[PDB]
Amino acid sequence: VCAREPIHIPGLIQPYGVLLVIDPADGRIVQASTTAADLLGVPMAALLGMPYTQVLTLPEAQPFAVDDQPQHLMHAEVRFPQRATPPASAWVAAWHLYPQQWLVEMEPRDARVTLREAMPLLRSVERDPGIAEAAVRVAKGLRSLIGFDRVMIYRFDEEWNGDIIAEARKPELEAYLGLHYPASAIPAQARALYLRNRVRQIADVGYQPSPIQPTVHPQLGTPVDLSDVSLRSVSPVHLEYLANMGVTATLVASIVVNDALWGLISCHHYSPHFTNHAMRDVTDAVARTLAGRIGALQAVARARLESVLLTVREKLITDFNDAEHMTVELLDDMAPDLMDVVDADGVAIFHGNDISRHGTTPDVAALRRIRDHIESEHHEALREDAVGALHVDAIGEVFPELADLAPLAAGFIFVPLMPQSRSALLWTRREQIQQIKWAGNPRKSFDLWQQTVRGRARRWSPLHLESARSLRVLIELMERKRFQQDFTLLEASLSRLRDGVAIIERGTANAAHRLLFVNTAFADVCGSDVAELIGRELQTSDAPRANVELLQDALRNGRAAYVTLPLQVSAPVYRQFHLEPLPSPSGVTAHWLLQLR
Amino acid sequence: VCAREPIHIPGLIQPYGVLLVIDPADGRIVQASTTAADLLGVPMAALLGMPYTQVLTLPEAQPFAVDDQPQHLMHAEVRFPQRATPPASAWVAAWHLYPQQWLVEMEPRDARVTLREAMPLLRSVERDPGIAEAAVRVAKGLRSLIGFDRVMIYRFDEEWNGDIIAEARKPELEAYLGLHYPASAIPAQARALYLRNRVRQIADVGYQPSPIQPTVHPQLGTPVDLSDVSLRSVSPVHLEYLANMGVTATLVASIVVNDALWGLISCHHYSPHFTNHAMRDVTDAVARTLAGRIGALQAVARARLESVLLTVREKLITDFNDAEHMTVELLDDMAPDLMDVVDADGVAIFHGNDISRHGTTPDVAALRRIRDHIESEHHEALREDAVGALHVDAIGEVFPELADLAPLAAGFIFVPLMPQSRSALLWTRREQIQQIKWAGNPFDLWQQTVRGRARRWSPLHLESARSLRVLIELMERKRFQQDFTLLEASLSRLRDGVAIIERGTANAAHRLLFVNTAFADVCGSDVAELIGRELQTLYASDAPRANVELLQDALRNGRAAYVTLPLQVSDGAPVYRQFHLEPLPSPSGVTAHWLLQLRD
Ligand SMILES: */C=C/C1=C(C)C(=O)N/C1=C\C1=NC(=C\c2[nH]c(/C=C3\NC(=O)C(C=C)=C3C)c(C)c2CCC(=O)O)/C(CCC(=O)O)=C1C
Ligand SMILES: */C=C/C1=C(C)C(=O)N/C1=C\C1=NC(=C\c2[nH]c(/C=C3\NC(=O)C(C=C)=C3C)c(C)c2CCC(=O)O)/C(CCC(=O)O)=C1C
Repeated sequence: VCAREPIHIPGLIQPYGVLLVIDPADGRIVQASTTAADLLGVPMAALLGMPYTQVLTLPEAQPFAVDDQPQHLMHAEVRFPQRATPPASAWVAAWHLYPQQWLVEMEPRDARVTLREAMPLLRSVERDPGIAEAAVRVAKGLRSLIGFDRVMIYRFDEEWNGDIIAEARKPELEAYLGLHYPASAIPAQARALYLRNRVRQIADVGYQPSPIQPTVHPQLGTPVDLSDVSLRSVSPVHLEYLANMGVTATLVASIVVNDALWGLISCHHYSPHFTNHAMRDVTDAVARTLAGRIGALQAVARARLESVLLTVREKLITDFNDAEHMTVELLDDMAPDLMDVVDADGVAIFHGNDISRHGTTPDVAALRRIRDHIESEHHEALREDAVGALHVDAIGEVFPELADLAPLAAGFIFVPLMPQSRSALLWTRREQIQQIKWAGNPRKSFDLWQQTVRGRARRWSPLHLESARSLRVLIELMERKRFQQDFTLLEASLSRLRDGVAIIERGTANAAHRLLFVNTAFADVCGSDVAELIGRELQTSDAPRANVELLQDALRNGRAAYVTLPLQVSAPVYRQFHLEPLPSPSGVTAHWLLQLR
Repeated sequence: VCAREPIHIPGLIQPYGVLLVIDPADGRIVQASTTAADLLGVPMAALLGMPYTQVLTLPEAQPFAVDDQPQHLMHAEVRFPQRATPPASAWVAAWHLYPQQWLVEMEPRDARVTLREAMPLLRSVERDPGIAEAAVRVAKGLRSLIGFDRVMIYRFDEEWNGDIIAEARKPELEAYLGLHYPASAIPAQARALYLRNRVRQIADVGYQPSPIQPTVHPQLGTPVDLSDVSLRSVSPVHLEYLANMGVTATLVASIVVNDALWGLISCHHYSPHFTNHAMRDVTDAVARTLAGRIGALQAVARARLESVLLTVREKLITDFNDAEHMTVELLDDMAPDLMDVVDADGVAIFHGNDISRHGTTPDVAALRRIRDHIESEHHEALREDAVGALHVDAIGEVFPELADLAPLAAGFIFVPLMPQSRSALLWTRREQIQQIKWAGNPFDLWQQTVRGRARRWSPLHLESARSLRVLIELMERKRFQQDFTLLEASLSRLRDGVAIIERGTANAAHRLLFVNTAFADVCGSDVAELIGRELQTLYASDAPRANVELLQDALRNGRAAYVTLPLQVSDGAPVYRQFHLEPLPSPSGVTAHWLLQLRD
């Protein structure tokens, strides 16, 4: 229910500033934060329904009507012409112009050489190499710039769990560096707002919130979507957490990489600390700059991997097409490259009953148990739902029966997906145990935990997975070469027979019934050799109409027939025609087996 | 010789400022620009070998010893304590701290609300869709931020040639937007310096340069590698070019994307214009924000293309495996997706003599001429040197004989690479004529019209092509599979009793590979319960030693034998048939299989 909270419509503001909701039609204040009455000259009752022009004057930029796409005006100087000296501090206002509403949020300008001072840090990360190095540079650098008691770089993992990869802190305190946080700690709804809004600040934990006096819009009958307002009141859940933790102030800048939330810059202050718009802007700069390189390094990295994976993939491809017989020594030369292409610990090549195991892989029968378990009609749902290749990260989770084997086949890639059998490929990564230094929750009591996760292999790279799909052509290549080898066998075997054999291709009624294959035993009985006989119609008068009719009836209706008939010599030669229909998937007779001794 | 100039060690400075080389060992000035003597107070002779501290009055930040990685201090306030009112304008100094040397460059503070003023422009590009929109936004925006007469975004192509993709200029002066420049215009070493040093400016073209008085280091014996120093003197080659062009001032910010020089922000002023420390810093900001967004959009874009090409690729894959017969109507449903996966204008599927041409492709016999031309032993070098698939951008260049056809097959992707025949795939792009609006070396532009070339084959489209090689082997497998199941059914339905014997080795036995029902019945036990059985099992344990020896000798030496022997009977009926074992030919000549015919 907590992971289902609205958070964007609390109907409350952070007291450090004022919020006003203005009807763009008449330019009158429809809703207002309780803090508005004090900053602005006039108390609540009269301030409500009053035009914005009457109570606040701003010289830099003014609001305006928006058509569809909402527009946002940055923080600019705002004055309060309705009171006998109301500036205990300088004030700055930002706008959120919507087609139905205007949202103005104001806060103290504050002050105190910043953007120029940040420049050498930005330049140093941009030229820096490696998420690690940059993350730690940003951590230390931002700790010097904005001055927080804690600056940590929180990286989101694949399942949206966090990890503190970098940290800069006061000499004192206990380092949270290396700590893992669940996905549940930062809900989807919250995460979305960090993308939409780049920098957010909790100025003082346990603030007395300022409610938006007319809770719902007086004419629209809806609450105020504070999704873009920085003054948006935080979840009490999270506030209690921070309070229990001893942290009183918070600055969180979003590390958005390729328009996706890669991670966060988390800043904690164990005393209260409002970070002014100008400073917020600098942290946003460093966040974007950090966000920039990581993506840069991510791009370069990927690029290099693609190239080498391709080189190896193409060798495997050419080497496989080049050899005409799948020898044990061929596969033993193949295996290293075939494991490398998918960065597997071991690979097992299946070819109908036979298994050619290589690298760090389970026993021949254990492998067979895995293939057998996959090929099953119970796990038929998995194979279809699988992209080009079936792959597991923790064998125990998807194949519960197979829960063991995990020390050597913790993860695997299986190709082909079809229960196609005969040829297959099983890539495997052995179990690699993860030591995950978690973090606690319920002010000076703390005991760390350390989950040791067995059964899981190193996660399958999406790039390694496409490298696997890219090698499907070795399976069809194996299969083609196999049938080609088996065919040339039976073709030689039938040609060396004594009992005169020919395969008759059923003409599609239009075309005649013709000779597909004919042996050296059979052609000889006719005289004319095999080459000249392939393609001639079965109709090769003298022959009795009664006998021909029986044979023709079989050809007509796709049935069998045993009939003695004369032939064409180079004695007239009378052999017994044993025409038999060869089975078809359609059930429609497509070919016939003709033999005669 | 020009494309191999040093440029990093000219031994000269831009007169607008002063450069000093300091020995970090005892803080003395070892080398100095001729301009140093005028602003520092003390003339050259005495200024040389003197400690920097005597002429130091820098309060903001000071130099320091470094270990390995050089460090750079930003432009900060510096004063000359040897002269009574030394300047007319404030002076600012930057440091380049190396483990062997310290490089201090100073220049007028100038000034003339800048970094906050730039923030909405950075904001505007960070949100922009597509490179084209961001490039033009940066161009216009930087032209407003600094009053340059010209601001152009120069994009490097695959061959390191440039293209002005964006431009913001004065109402007057002819637009260079759309102009193409050769790779020769910006040499490799020049390009390298734009990567190492992101921002570069020329204050006034045809400046009287300030030489570094002690040309080489007095103790190390090497010249001064400016490389990071903005005051560095640019090539006279390039200066003459700018002068001929009428431009007097420069400002070039590097668009480095994924650690590679993607392009440049070129700024021209037709009058002299020094851009201050605060100034350069803002352009640096916009350059990387622009570089940032370009790479971001590049990433996102690629990501989305990969996903849809995969979906389509997987449909082709499953749809091809699903059908058991390659009908004309199947291929006609396949063709659209099969062309789409590689963004081809037309595709032609070959299957032994037959051709199923689709989309905008040449005539059936013209296609055949292309395949024939590729499959040739003369172009055998091309095929091996290719990656997974053979591909051309301009058919006329690689296959000169095929120079025509270019209107419909200007470019193509051929697969399989092997002269494997029987099954193939020919993707084709028709000729798309390029109008390249070149630039004229010293007002006069040209317009190359390049015919014979198709749109360049995307590396992403090429890997999408390689990814579909499995359709060729799938076609072929299904074909041999069909031909095999034919002969396998034909032999199984025979009367004379036949079995195929697979020869073994030292540890391996001679086993039955294939056995028909006629053969199985004579033994009693069915076909399933016979495949893989050892040949020895079939004859009785009673069998005469004389007869078995003959058969074994054939198996031993891969020869033939015709011997009557009893059969292993479960019941007890003495079944004696003639074993007609014959060796089936092998390419090696070494008997690999035998044909076992059983007739009385
Ligand atoms: C209902 C689920 C939640 C549990 C359990 C919990 O502890 N918090 C829950 C909800 C929310 N968390 C929100 C923000 C948030 N959480 C973290 C977590 C950490 N920050 C750290 O620095 C560390 C450890 C060092 C942890 C584990 C962060 C960083 C943030 C962002 C703000 C901040 O702390 O800097 C959140 C959004 C609040 C809001 O704006 O309404 C919710 C709902
Ligand atoms: C030696 C061969 C060269 C020929 C021919 C030529 O035209 N230039 C040659 C050499 C160098 N060019 C260098 C720098 C440089 N080149 C450009 C290119 C252009 N600028 C433009 O505005 C346009 C078109 C509108 C083009 C094609 C620029 C911009 C620059 C940097 C200076 C500037 O901002 O104008 C160069 C390096 C010189 C240096 O810095 O030492 C060399 C050797």
